[PDB]
Amino acid sequence: HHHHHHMVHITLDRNTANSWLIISKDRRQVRMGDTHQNVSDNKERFSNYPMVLGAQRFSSGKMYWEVDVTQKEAWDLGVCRDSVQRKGQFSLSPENGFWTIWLWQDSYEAGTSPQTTLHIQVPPCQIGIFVDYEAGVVSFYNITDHGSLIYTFSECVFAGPLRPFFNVGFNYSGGNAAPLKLCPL
Ligand SMILES: C[C@@H](O)c1cnn(C2CCCC2)c1
Repeated sequence: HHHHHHMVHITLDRNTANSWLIISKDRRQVRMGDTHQNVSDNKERFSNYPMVLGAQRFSSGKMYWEVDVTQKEAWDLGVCRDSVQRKGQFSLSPENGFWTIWLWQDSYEAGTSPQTTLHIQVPPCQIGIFVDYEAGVVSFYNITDHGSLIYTFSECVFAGPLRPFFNVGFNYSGGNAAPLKLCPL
């Protein structure tokens, strides 16, 4: 793909983070702590899941960023509406304001309703995410496999400002402690 020139510098918004997350000083990395991180509660924080938003809000244009997922067993990545539900249980679907893919139990799926099986021959260590606001498109690329397409959501109805979306996953297995990292331009 040739989306690299729409690169944006994403940073994580501490105030949205689940209270078990540890965000690095540079706000470019996040990992599961395996305990409460000694922060106050607020209405922005995702309560049920180890999720956080990027600080940046997008309402126009084309945006691209990359995320490192090396050695993780489970994660969700994509974009979401600024107005998504923060408290209680919910599914990742466009109807709920999310445009995501995930890894879970050695398989990759797109967050449609119901979910869609992805076909990945080379397990990715870094994922590229492209958003074209006007076109209603969110696309995912396998940087480890020369930038091959993973999935395209089209006819998206964003219905509001968009924010980068991250889930580091639980670490019940002791095999999923590795961070999500925003990769340099
Ligand atoms: C995501 C965070 O808010 C959360 C949800 N559940 N848990 C732990 C309670 C027992 C082990 C897992 C932590």
